[PDB]
Amino acid sequence: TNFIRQIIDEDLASGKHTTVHTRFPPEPNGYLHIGHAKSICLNFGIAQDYKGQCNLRFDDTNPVKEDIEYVESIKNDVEWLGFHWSGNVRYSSDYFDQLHAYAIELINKGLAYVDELTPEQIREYRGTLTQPGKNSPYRDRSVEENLALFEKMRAGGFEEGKACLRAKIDMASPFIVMRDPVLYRIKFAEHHQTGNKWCIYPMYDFTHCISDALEGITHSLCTLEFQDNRRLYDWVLDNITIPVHPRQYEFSRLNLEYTVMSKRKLNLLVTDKHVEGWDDPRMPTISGLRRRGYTAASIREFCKRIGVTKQDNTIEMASLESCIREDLNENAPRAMAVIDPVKLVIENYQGEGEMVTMPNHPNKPEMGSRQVPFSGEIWIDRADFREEANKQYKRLVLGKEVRLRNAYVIKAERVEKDAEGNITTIFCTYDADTLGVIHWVSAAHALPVEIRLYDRLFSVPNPGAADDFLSVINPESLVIKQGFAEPSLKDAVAGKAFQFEREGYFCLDSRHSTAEKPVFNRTVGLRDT
RNA sequence: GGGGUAUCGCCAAGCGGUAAGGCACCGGAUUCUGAUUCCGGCAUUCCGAGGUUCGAAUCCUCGUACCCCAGCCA
Ligand SMILES: Nc1ncnc2c1ncn2[C@@H]1O[C@H](COP(=O)(O)OP(=O)(O)OP(=O)(O)O)[C@@H](O)[C@H]1O
Repeated sequence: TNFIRQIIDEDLASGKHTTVHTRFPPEPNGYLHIGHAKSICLNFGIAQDYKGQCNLRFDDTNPVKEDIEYVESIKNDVEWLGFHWSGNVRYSSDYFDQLHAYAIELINKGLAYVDELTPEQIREYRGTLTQPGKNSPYRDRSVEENLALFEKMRAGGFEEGKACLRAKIDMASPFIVMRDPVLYRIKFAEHHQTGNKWCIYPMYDFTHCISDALEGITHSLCTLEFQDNRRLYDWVLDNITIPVHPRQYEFSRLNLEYTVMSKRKLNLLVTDKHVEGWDDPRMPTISGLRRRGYTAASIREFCKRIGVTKQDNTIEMASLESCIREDLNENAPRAMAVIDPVKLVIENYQGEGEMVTMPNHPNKPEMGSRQVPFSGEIWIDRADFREEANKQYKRLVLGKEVRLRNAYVIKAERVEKDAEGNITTIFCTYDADTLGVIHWVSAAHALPVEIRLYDRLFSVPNPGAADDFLSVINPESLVIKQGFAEPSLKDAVAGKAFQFEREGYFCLDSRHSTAEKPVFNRTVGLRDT
């Protein structure tokens, strides 16, 4: 429960409504992100909990900023999260003939007019936050004149910016949005849905309330920057012949630590090629999080945990990571992979190898097991052999023993350097019966694997507040390693998360991996202490 | 000028009856993953000052801090 669900309960109880009908109205000017997922979980979640309906509506009122690629991808991500919309996909452009008719109704009532103040002059006449505005010299044209000039606008007789339709409200209102807001403006631009049928396009505040009213939306839920705009949402519906009046309720937006939500900024990261694309694993977009290894269920759990309030907030990345670690700790089958290898030969080992049994999940025997090859020459991680180390360090020291994961207790004996002080091969002796711990991969059976270790895209907690957010990009947000994985990962598929024991959760990147060389993205590292 | 918001490091419940829960953090048990799991600890106090009340985070003052609005963007 939250404040909006308490409102909906009061509405049903009082008998104001019998059903709830919500909507998610994204403009198709970019890809969806985790902030949009908070609005999807809210709107579609309420609709299914109350056995109501929720429409997907593309708020496509500005052609020069939108593209068909984005309507295809938004539909893809809404479904991926596990949500279904009511009836067909809706568009604000489906109501363009309807919106034009309601504009003519406002003109016939004298509550709208064609203004010819230039784009800079409308700002001059609008007043400021402390000073009231002033009436346009074209504000008092007759109904018959506004009708002729609006038809001329629709016919293409005016150049862009040379005229616009305005609501006649109050230029001295304390709400800047009620100081004669523009209803229509001219754009000689092709629309991804309606082609070149229209050269006049409606503004958001005129489009949104009428679109909600025609769809029978009961509770229109948007973010806090639209609280002022609610006054125009209600003025439009109180002045046209429409039978219902949807109510707008605002909640605070999601801000995530170490990342930007702004589609203007996300588009600059894509355009200037600082990330691979909109679905790059470092992106906060839904498709980026999917390719990183996040499950839809972990994102729905995140939205459930952060809540819906009116408080400005900034969630820590630790909260997001906790959600996917919880899911994947349960469902991801374990495997062995070494990200930074160093060779370890066991001089004491006799034969060409054997086959050891390893659990697909240490705390769940029902997930089964598999046979993994052991050998004399294995690969371990460099960080697990310390030539000299204190009592806290429980891994392989040049003096003592360690347990190999699910295999033998070996024992460091002699290291062998190269020339530049670095180690090339460790020499150990195993104990034929011994069945901390370190993970390993037999060199003879090792699959060569490319591992992509991701970190936060920015080096500061609020890159949005920076003067240049690009100059605060983390240079180590992607470090590519070449390691070795156990041979069973040959049958790994994209969109299947594995826990590489003692490293984290990884998944096959479906963009860079082949059969000749797999690529594993690191979704999230394990809890390191 | 107007619209909004203040409760733990971050997020959040609470609607006149004695400050839930999650993430993070500090312990301590068990583990062939420094993981998981378990156990326990984390707000005498709610933006501040005053008032009402037997009793106030809730009510009433008066202050303060922060967020949003001056696109022919959404
Ligand atoms: N960060 C966010 N947190 C919560 N809801 C959000 C967030 N960003 C957008 N929404 C909601 O999702 C819906 C669609 O947003 P929309 O597609 O118009 O993009 P936008 O982020 O609002 O603007 P822009 O495209 O310029 O970034 C709106 O109801 C909006 O309030």
